[PDB]
Amino acid sequence: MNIKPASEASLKDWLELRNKLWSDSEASHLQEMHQLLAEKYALQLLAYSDHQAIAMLEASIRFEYVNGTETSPVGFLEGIYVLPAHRRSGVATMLIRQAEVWAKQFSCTEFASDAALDNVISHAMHRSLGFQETEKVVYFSKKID
Amino acid sequence: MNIKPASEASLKDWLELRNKLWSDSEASHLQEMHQLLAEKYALQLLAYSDHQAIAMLEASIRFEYVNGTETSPVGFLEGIYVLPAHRRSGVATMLIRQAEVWAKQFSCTEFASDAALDNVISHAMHRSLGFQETEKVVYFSKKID
Ligand SMILES: [Cl-]
Ligand SMILES: [Cl-]
Ligand SMILES: [Cl-]
Ligand SMILES: [Mg+2]
Ligand SMILES: [Mg+2]
Repeated sequence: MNIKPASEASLKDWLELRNKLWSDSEASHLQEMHQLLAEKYALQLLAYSDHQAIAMLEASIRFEYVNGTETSPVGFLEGIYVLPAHRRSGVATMLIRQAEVWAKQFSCTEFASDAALDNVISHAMHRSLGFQETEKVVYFSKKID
Repeated sequence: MNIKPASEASLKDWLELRNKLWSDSEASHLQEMHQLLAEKYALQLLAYSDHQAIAMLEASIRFEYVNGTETSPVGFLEGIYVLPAHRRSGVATMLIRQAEVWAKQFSCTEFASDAALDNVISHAMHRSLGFQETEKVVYFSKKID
């Protein structure tokens, strides 16, 4: 078991794991992925076993208010995905604590995350990772003019 | 009739409208107030009629990702409150309007807002201001160490 930060050579591995986490086009993924590698407050970790990417974790540092938090800035889990076969092997636990370490570096005392209201699978994963539910919100949007 | 930005001369009027939107002590309100005034990315509008303050609006500019939005940065409604007697004036609409113009200076094309899942009368208020629901989200938090 090995954990590496994502890079340009890690791009293909990252993508196909990212492909399963979020629903988007390949073009949008790779565009989002490229700009994350050049971000100061963005964490991309890849987990390896037998030289094969089996899981991934993306996180960031949030300076703007996160719903449910009491400090700022805070660590934020953008998403974490583990291959359906290498699940139940405690790799998500491994990735998440190294994310906490990374965020601890920036003197963060609090790690936050969000899930859709109906994604019970992710809700369970969060509870297994040490998170407690804070609040539930409804988001709105509107075009200017 | 007259909409004016909050000022240090209008703290008390701003205060009496803000506490009934966020329950908190006067000392702590005033402290966040004094910082918002000095914050370039924050907006504080007071609505006047009959020489009294009947409504208030607070908004900000978000560069970090906001649930449901498609662009960045975005304008973000922090809170809007109108005196019960004046909730048929269109004052809220005008306030939103003046907030969107403000967000235009930062090249925002989207205006986002959030609300408690249980606050159903706030959802109606958003909908009557042109806001459309985007995502329902549950948040999590976890202390580092
Ligand atoms: Cl996730
Ligand atoms: Cl989700
Ligand atoms: Cl009233
Ligand atoms: Mg999330
Ligand atoms: Mg809100």
